[PDB]
Amino acid sequence: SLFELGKMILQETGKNPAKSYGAYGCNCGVLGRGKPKDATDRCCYVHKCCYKKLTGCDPKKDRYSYSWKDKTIVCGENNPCLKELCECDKAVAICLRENLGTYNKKYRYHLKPFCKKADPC
Amino acid sequence: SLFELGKMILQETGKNPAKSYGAYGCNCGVLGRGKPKDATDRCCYVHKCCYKKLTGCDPKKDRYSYSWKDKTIVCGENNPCLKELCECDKAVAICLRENLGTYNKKYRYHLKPFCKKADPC
Ligand SMILES: *CC(=O)c1ccc(Br)cc1
Ligand SMILES: *CC(=O)c1ccc(Br)cc1
Repeated sequence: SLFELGKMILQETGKNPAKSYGAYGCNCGVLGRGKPKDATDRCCYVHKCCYKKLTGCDPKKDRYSYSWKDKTIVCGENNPCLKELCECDKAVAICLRENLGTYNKKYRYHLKPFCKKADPC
Repeated sequence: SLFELGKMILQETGKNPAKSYGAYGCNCGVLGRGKPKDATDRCCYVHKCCYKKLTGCDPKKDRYSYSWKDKTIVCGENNPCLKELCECDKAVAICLRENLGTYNKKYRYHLKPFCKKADPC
């Protein structure tokens, strides 16, 4: 769920997830995708594409188990959808961390209506 | 959709919707409801309760027509769900404006996991 995702983002990036990523660029936050503004945004694009594989679980609402081991996100439960979900979330958290170097506050509450239409995943 | 909702919030409050309300308190923003932190939050609680009446339209994704007339949000189309949706959104925008006086930045990215469970609507 968004709870695990936010926690993962906090764990990897050390940033308040909602503040830093709740509305960033064309892909981080609500609704769907848009042409990415930058690498951080592209993380979120990839992450929304990743969500497309999920069957039977709701990426926003459904909790799943993961733990922090050796300062790594370690997805737990074998429930195929929840595990895929967990891995999507882990990946975006890692990706956002990796791209902190180009994080741009100007995209924080980027006007999503002006985003260019996303390519198919 | 969130586009119309955000626009309404901007029109009424003059605030960047994502920044001011995208994650505020226990009810403004993602997921569901929680015991409101304050009046602004309660607007959002009421607004998520309002969404519960919607059948056949997606409150996040579905566009609808409204206009700004006499500095009032005026919901257009007769499609029953979309009109209800529009009115829910109009109401929360008005409500958020009305409660700007107690808007508290401390709730902006309130830790939603610690929210108390919402009462039934
Ligand atoms: C999936 C992803 O990276 C994302 C980021 C922010 C919000 Br909000 C929702 C989803
Ligand atoms: C419904 C409502 O007031 C609300 C506010 C912020 C976000 Br984000 C979603 C919905």
